Amino acid sequence: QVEIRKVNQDELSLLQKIAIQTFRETFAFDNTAEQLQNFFDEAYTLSVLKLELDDKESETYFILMSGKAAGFLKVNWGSSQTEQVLEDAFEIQRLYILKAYQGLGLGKQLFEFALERAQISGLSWVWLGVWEKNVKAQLLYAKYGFEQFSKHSFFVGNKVDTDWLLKKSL
Amino acid sequence: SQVEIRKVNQDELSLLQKIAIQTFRETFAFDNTAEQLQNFFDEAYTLSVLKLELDDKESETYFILMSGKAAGFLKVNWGSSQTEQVLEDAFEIQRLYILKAYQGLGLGKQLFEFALERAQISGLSWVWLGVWEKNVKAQLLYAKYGFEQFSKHSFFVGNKVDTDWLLKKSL
Repeated sequence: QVEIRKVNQDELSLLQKIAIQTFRETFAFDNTAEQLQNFFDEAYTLSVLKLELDDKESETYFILMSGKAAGFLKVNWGSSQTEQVLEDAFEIQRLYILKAYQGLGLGKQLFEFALERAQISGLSWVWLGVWEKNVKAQLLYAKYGFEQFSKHSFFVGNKVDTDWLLKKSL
Repeated sequence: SQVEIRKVNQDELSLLQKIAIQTFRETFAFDNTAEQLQNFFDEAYTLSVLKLELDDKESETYFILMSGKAAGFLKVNWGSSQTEQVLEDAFEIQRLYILKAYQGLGLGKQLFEFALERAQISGLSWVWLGVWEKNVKAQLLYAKYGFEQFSKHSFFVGNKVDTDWLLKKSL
């Protein structure tokens, strides 16, 4: 019953909807509505998502359950990567599954699809960022063969944090 | 007075690294672990990164000195050296730290006012800086010099979403 394919040009509003809903589900319990809205207002307007859909060096996919969008995947290469950290590299930037569809294995299936796209790309590396404190995710990524190669620290108010960058040889 | 403000000398690179590290430690050490701070030092405050900064034609770094001793520092940017391209013909105040042993003497205000005058002399149209949405005290202070919000940037760390406001002042 499951399909994975690129977002259609005529599904821009649908994409905005699921992107907003998943962000709300992931972040709403620990942040205020206004804080979340600040992010929507910047990252998930129809015009920004439109540029992303038209970007030649990026792809956005839906994973679907019986024809209904259950989650989405954004991948980047070339100048569209969020950061230039490796040569001949492919970035997995976004992966969200709607709560109503979690626990069904769809996340794993979409992540595995992302790795196969990377393989088919003929590039040398696939990479992603993970929070220094998210050990569970780290462990999971390590099982697919990802390894740390760099990091980026920054601060918010009084709190300093770090992201690790992990790569997998293609 | 006993106070001087001037560019960091080429032969003061190590001095700069020292004060940059010490001020960061003073500002952040009570709420973060030593390892977290070291991650930042290891990336931002190595001699080689600071060297590129000192050699950068579109940026300046200044010491404020008290009786010949470095008490704090100031980094300003323009052109492509700005941390973000958000305005045209703009000048950025990126870093300003005063050593704790020298706080409360008015040196911060004096260095910020020096930064605004450099901006004026630059002939550019705007001076801007970023401030944390939650730092109301700083907001209020900035507003007194004539800064106004014009944009913002949200991001997330783990489970927490945050926002920075960008403020500009007409030159």
